[PDB]
Amino acid sequence: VSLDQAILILVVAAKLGTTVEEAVKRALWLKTKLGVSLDQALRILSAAANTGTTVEEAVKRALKLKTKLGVSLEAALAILSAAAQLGTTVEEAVKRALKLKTKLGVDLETAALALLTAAKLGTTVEEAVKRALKLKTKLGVSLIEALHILLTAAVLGTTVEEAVYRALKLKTKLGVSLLQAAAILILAARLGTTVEEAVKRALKLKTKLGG
Ligand code: HEM
Repeated sequence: VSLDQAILILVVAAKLGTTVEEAVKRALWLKTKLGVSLDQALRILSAAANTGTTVEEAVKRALKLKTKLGVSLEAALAILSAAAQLGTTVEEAVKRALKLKTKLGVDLETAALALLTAAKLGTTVEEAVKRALKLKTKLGVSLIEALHILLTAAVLGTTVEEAVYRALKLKTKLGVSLLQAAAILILAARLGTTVEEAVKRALKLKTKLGG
């Protein structure tokens, strides 16, 4: 596994409340039974947690949405997640996502990520997008990267500026990417532990899984 995948396995284990070995085995099971990538399997597990449904129910609803709309599995899972976080129906979340996709000129997955991030941050999606675009221009990151920083703030419970501070510090101290730094910070929060412990666990899992 890559460092990204190792971190995400641990995040989704924490989100589902399973053991780490159980998360790994669920991800490989989804790969085999559905023919999806590891990343897609992890997105399925994450969306199951985001929506409070069983993995089976999340897959059923995602495949239905993906087919009805003709969108990516990734986009469908993000929309399901946004609907649950917003406390609304899938149809309502789709309407919001299509509006945003049109206004910004982004793809549906990005729009859904923005809706999810804003709901978790406790802000309107216009305010979240404004802050993300400020990060994009000032830091030279992508919109997707900026939204993950907002998501980090949302999970950690800090201002965006503070999440930026912490992620850039980790980036420089560890030589990781910005997305890796965000994800480690999220992991440490979801584990109730130090960043040092989170990093240690990600590296040990990666070694246990082959390096
Ligand atoms: C650049 C392309 C990427 C895209 C389009 C993308 C998309 C997404 C989307 C749609 C979500 C929300 C869905 C969910 O909660 O299940 C998400 C959440 C997240 N992503 Fe990404 N992502 C990308 C890269 C990465 C990378 C490289 C990492 C790690 C190194 C990462 C780590 C995370 C984490 C930790 C979450 C939050 C999970 C949680 O709730 O704790 N993402 N991403």
